[PDB]
Amino acid sequence: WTATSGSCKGRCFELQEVGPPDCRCDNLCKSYSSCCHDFDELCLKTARGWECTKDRCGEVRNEENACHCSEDCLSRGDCCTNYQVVCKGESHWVDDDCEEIKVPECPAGFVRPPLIIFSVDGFRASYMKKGSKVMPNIEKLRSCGTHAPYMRPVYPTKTFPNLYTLATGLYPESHGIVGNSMYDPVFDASFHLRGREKFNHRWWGGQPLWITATKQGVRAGTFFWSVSIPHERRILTILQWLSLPDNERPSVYAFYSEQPDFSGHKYGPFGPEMTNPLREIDKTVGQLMDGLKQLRLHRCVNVIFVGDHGMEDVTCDRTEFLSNYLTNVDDITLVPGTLGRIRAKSINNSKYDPKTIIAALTCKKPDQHFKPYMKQHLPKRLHYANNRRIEDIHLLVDRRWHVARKPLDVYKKCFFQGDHGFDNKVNSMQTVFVGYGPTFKYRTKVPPFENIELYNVMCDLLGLKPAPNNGTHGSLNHLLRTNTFRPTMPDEVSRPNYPGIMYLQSEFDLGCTCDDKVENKLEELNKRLHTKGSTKERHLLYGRPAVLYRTSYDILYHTDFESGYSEIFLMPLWTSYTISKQAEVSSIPEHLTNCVRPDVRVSPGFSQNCLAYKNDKQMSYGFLFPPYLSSSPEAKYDAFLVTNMVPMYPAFKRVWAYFQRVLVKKYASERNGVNVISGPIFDYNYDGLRDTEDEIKQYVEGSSIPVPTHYYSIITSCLDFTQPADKCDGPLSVSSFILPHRPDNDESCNSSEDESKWVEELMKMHTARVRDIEHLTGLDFYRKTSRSYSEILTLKTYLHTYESEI
Ligand SMILES: *[C@@H]1O[C@H](CO)[C@@H](O[C@@H]2O[C@H](CO)[C@@H](O[C@@H]3O[C@H](CO[C@H]4O[C@H](CO)[C@@H](O)[C@H](O[C@H]5O[C@H](CO)[C@@H](O)[C@H](O)[C@@H]5O[C@H]5O[C@H](CO)[C@@H](O)[C@H](O)[C@@H]5O)[C@@H]4O)[C@@H](O)[C@H](O[C@H]4O[C@H](CO)[C@@H](O)[C@H](O)[C@@H]4O[C@H]4O[C@H](CO)[C@@H](O)[C@H](O)[C@@H]4O)[C@@H]3O)[C@H](O)[C@H]2NC(C)=O)[C@H](O)[C@H]1NC(C)=O
Ligand SMILES: O=C(OCc1ccc(OC(F)(F)F)c(F)c1)N1CCc2cc(C(=O)N3CCc4[nH]nnc4C3)nn2CC1
Ligand SMILES: [Ca+2]
Ligand SMILES: [Ca+2]
Ligand SMILES: [Cl-]
Ligand code: NA
Ligand code: NA
Ligand code: NA
Ligand SMILES: [Zn+2]
Repeated sequence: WTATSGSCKGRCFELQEVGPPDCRCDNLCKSYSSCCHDFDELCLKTARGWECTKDRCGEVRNEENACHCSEDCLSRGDCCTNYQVVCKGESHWVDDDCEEIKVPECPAGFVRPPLIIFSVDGFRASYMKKGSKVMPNIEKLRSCGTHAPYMRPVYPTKTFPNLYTLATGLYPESHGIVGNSMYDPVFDASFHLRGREKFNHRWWGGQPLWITATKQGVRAGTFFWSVSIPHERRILTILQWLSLPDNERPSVYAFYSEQPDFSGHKYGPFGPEMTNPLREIDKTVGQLMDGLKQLRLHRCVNVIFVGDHGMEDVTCDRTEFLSNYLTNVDDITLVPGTLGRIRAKSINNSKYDPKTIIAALTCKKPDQHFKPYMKQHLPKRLHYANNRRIEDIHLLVDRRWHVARKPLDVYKKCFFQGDHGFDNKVNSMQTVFVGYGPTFKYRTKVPPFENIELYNVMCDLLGLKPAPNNGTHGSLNHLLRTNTFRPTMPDEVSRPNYPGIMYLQSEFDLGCTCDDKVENKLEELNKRLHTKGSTKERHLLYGRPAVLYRTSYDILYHTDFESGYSEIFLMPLWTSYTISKQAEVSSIPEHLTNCVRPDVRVSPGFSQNCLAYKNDKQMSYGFLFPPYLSSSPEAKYDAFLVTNMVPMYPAFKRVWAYFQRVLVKKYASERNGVNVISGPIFDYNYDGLRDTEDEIKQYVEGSSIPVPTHYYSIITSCLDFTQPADKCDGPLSVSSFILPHRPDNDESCNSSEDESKWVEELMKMHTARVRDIEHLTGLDFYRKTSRSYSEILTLKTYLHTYESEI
């Protein structure tokens, strides 16, 4: 109950929320059905509309008006945004040439440049080019400020997960808003778009920007707007807040538009009905910028124009139905649409089996438009697993499609022509970023980046220390004129050992064999140097990775490759090698097919053994440095060392062998040499972070050889590809992957065919940032380059998406 008989007199859009049953006057009171009786009358005035006219100029103040054209309005902070244009002969902001803003130009008493976040729902990245004719205000922000060709949203590419990611810097799995709809099994409560439960604070994890600001003594406007408050009123409220006394005036503000998303759902992303919504958004931006100019704030405020996600063409007829796959359809609950999430309808049903459900949904129809996954097998780049609100069974739905349980769900629950929620690498889901103000750069284009990075930057803009988050602080320093964040490289925690020859062959009883006993100061002085690290400069181009946790490991040097070998996990944490454009692929000689060789630098007790692999009927092995790429027949013996060996299922060896035999050479040809760092990843609890030894759920049968959940590779070359990878004077180019180490290839419906028809497609799906690999390994790469650290952090956050041009 609310005692709605209080009054909003002088309280309109109050910044502090009053505790019920006292009636409210803040911009959210409508949503809670809690506004005072006179809120509409006093706070949502519409009389005379939103614009000054020639004859309204100089008028006598009439408090009933929506905005004012009287002489006193500027000091009152409540003129219509076009007052000075109409009445004082000013130009609109958009008609003014842009001029570099080298310093904040602010009224006296402003302690810092305010930040205004202008967020647009469903604003697809290609609207910037495609709608540019009808968006002159936005086009001026974009060309005069700092802009990216697009910004990558988080998965799922829905509204709430993305807006909350913008506010927190966290993946949805960490912030807890994992969809627009959710069931939390611990609360036993459901979260929905409509309804009351979503207002409960227990759903919302991490620390959003307005809380970060408040705690650190920076005042914030209220970020959320009830839908029925028109856009013109949102703008005038912000402009009014900016006229408050110094001690009361917020420093950070947000505006939200439900457009163009709202019309996009109805008409598709490029429906002819989409032009009007883009015009209206531009007009709103114009109103803000005119209002700012009037207040002498247009060269003071930093403005961010940002979207939550794009919009794709999707129609009713493009729906897959689980009823065409499952016999047991009524025993499941599906969260439907542009993603699928499945759980048991009843926790009392002991005959529910996720394994049989997954199998029934796997590669069943020729052009099947969704792929089922256990959540821990989803591409690691989605970071979509580590939350109890994410169901074990997930469906990744093809762009342009929906999944639903039964046909009746679609026509008894065509309306829409657009939707979103798909994989966050999909071009149509990409959204926008523009930064304009004294703190952003002038007329600068920056590369695409992820929206998880923005929280840090908004903190930088306000002089705040960011709460712990998933951005990489410093990676967006190149967007900023000043207020950059200058991080230091993390300190290495464990130093390596550098073992020499310490064991005789006969001390090893590993069950391993090799036809290598076939016999000189030319070549023996030479081989000793290689084992002391003489070629290390060629194969370790960016310094050795730093180990950021406590462990015991050895550096092992070889002619063709260098490794950091873990005595704890009994295999390399990383193996580094360079393959020049000129390098040649050779085969594994017949006599060496099953050769595994003891490493006389590493004790038997810290080695793998071949007997375990023989005994384990499910597990085989592969090598991190590929024997195919040995520099000479004698160097090839090094690739068969037991310390270069790692556990691999036969199904996975198909993937790995093709990558090593074919793909590495291909990238070296195309990229003018590559440097490759490969290694294992252990993430049994799917938290995106390196597992400790006591977290490993699987070993090679009868041994302490732990089985990786994933295998990574980081592939680096010169951005200027006229320079060879090992002789690069400037910026680097990277692509990486984190391949799931699976005992079957069920994920690839074409896997019965030649590796050339399905393996590269698998790898592209499992594309990754170096940063993702750092989290998963506790390693820190690119420690020794001639590049600035900020540039390297940008490089580490890069994602190669394999999408065509936006
Ligand atoms: C992306 O960035 C984020 C932010 O940096 C990273 O997430 C952090 O990861 C940390 C390392 O895992 C984690 O640290 C743990 O915190 C525990 C206390 O956490 C509470 O307090 C913080 C601070 O205010 C708060 O943020 C947390 O909020 C979480 O939980 C609530 C309620 O569930 C949610 O509302 C909220 O959304 C958020 O949930 C998310 O995180 C939790 C994990 O905390 C997940 O379970 C959820 O799925 C969701 O993703 C909390 O309110 C602290 O107790 C931990 O310490 C235990 O574990 C360590 C192991 O190192 C051990 O040393 C300790 O002894 C202790 O163990 C004891 O408890 C164990 C479990 O009960 C038990 O097994 C043992 O036997 C012991 O009894 C730990 O320090 C930190 O909380 C999160 N922060 C956030 C915001 O998520 C994230 O890793 C980044 N991702 C990537 C890929 O880089
Ligand atoms: O005013 C608001 O939010 C401001 C804001 C702006 C920016 C924020 O973060 C930032 F500041 F960091 F950017 C930041 F948290 C918060 N909101 C939240 C967004 C929202 C969603 C809906 C909604 O019902 N749908 C969404 C579109 C859609 N598509 N398909 N189905 C749907 C259903 N209504 N609203 C209005 C109230
Ligand atoms: Ca949205
Ligand atoms: Ca882990
Ligand atoms: Cl959802
Ligand atoms: Na031998
Ligand atoms: Na085996
Ligand atoms: Na298959
Ligand atoms: Zn939408």
